[PDB]
Amino acid sequence: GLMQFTLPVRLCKEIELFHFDIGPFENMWPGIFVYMVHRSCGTSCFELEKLCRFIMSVKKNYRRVPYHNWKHAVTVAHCMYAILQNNHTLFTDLERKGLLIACLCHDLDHRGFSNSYLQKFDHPLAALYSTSTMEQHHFSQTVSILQLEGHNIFSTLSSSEYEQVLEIIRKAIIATDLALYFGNRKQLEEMYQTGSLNLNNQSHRDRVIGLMMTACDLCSVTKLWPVTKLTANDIYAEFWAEGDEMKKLGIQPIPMMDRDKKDEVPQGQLGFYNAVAIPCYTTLTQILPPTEPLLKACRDNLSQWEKVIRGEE
Ligand SMILES: Cn1cc(-c2ccccc2)nc1CCc1cccc2nccnc12
Ligand SMILES: [Mg+2]
Ligand SMILES: [Zn+2]
Repeated sequence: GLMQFTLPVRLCKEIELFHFDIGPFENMWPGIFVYMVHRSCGTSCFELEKLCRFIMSVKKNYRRVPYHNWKHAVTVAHCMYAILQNNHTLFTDLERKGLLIACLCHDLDHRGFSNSYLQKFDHPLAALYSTSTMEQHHFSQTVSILQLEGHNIFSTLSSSEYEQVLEIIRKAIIATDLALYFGNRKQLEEMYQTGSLNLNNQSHRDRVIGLMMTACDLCSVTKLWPVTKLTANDIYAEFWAEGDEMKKLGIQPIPMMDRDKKDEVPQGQLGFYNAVAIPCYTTLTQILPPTEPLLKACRDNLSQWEKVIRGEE
């Protein structure tokens, strides 16, 4: 009850900033998450024993893959913490509760393979979930862990509040399917520009939370350059292993997943910044002005990839 989590001074200050990196000490990440819940939600949001048990069962259900691992889960939750703390009064009590949990759980039991590889392999999950295959699985794994004995962190909510928080989590996790991002952002662009965007409209709040989820999920592009650049190594280590597995099924992978085309990474990064990342943070900044530092950091990193192409690094 009177038991706050506290961080060393450097972490206490830098965790408030969008570009914070959670460090290489895996044993500090649970404490960092509980710290973020306590400040963004409250010390009363969750029973500490139940929250601690939930966190450790979530950790156990992330795999030892290069990128889609427990460090990614906590990194994506931190970017959501920074958005929530910079937009104090815009979000409901249930949204605060649901969204950090959603971020921690959003890639549960990821195998390091895309939806497209599961469909080509004919994985059983591709028959159970025909679209957003991995994301339906991540939500299914989240409900499983919530139903373990002593893992119900939402136990104090009414039956209808419980259904509402699980619906926030489900939509927030499905929104992390990048295939769905393009259309969501275009609709938000039109709504903002014609002045029809209304944050009391539930279907509009859903779209804005979906964009927050894309923004948090892609947040490696908003870090200091050395973090951005070293995270890109882990991203491609997964993609290139998927490309190898495409070659084993007798399918030429796309260049993004073919280790033989490593030389083209710098130009592939430019495409990605221009087609996905910069548009994401641009629309997010229009809707939520205090998220502008994410956009500024993304533009700084585009400029670094442009230097790499010019042979200036
Ligand atoms: C599009 N695209 C193409 C290529 C490419 C590379 C090599 C040869 C040919 C094409 N790389 C990307 C972006 C990779 C990428 C994908 C998803 C999330 C990412 N989040 C951060 C940084 N990158 C991310
Ligand atoms: Mg994912
Ligand atoms: Zn993710």
